[PDB]
Amino acid sequence: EQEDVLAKELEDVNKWGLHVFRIAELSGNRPLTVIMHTIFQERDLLKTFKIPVDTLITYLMTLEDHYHADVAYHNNIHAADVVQSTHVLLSTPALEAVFTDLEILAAIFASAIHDVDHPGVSNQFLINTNSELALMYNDSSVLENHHLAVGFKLLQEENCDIFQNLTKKQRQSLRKMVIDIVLATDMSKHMNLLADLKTMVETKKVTSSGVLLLDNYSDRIQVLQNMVHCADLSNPTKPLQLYRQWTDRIMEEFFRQGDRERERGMEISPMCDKHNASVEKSQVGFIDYIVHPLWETWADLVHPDAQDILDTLEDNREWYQSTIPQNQVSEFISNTFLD
Ligand SMILES: CCc1nc(Nc2ccc(CCO)cc2)nc(-c2cccc(Cl)c2)n1
Ligand SMILES: [Mg+2]
Ligand SMILES: [Zn+2]
Repeated sequence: EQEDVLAKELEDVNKWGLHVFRIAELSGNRPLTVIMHTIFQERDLLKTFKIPVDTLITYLMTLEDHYHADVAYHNNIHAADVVQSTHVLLSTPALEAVFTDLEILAAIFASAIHDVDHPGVSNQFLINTNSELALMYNDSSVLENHHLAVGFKLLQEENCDIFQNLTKKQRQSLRKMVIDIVLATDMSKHMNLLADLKTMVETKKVTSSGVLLLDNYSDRIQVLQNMVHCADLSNPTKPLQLYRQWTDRIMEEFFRQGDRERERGMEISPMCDKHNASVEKSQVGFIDYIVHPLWETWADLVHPDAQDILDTLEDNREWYQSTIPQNQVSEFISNTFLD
């Protein structure tokens, strides 16, 4: 019954707008595991890299287990979303056959793990509260280093090493790439990642069919980084009914952080006070200063494969703008997305 219903939903796996919460419900809360399984099958990754399927599922389950259920936004469902969004972006026509199987695997694996073991509070909070994680990582890309460490550490569990049949050289190459990718999801790197991307765009060379030419490692990894960062910041480009659910979830996570700051007598971080909240104005700010600039630039790079994403983005802005009842934003943007 429910498995017949789940398999129909998964037929939308190559579509922006997949009903990822439905899949979350239908899979017994195993969206990351079911979506990754599907994507590996779709892209023949098991055959290519000789990944026993039992080993895959075992790895996925443990990975998914290490996302925290009680965290409202940074959980397995968000990870599942990002995996799938990256999977779609990898098939964009301007990228047809640009990437090797290994590079593709790296991007999908990076996406699956990029937020694993997230505690639901920001780097800054971890630094300001003197947490063990901030002490371990010397205040630099604290969460993102930890995600990486956890994601690779889990490969060592019984029957979890999905990479056992890669060569030593494929393993090293893949590990560099994943690290470069997940470190680029540290939000404080955003302005620089975008600036560099704009620059690359200016000197970009395509084929007759509009397909991108990427000579070196440096250009390829940069594209993979921006790709996964776009997927990470893809919520406002989705159908509004999904976008709104995510908005409610992210704000619930922030407020919970704010509640922890309050209880402890700390200044309440921007965006994190439920009592001085402005949810709608904030999303508009978020689109104008971060998301739209980012997607506009990605839209140039793959022109014109993403026109529609921009269209949806613009509609979605209108919606939020229309529901604003008739410094925080700015301070949040200064603190989160700059170095
Ligand atoms: C609903 C989709 C959504 N995603 C995001 N991602 C996102 C942003 C920052 C962090 C770092 C702290 O952990 C993590 C995830 N950020 C917003 C947001 C909300 C209010 C104001 C602003 Cl400028 C943005 N909205
Ligand atoms: Mg993250
Ligand atoms: Zn994320």
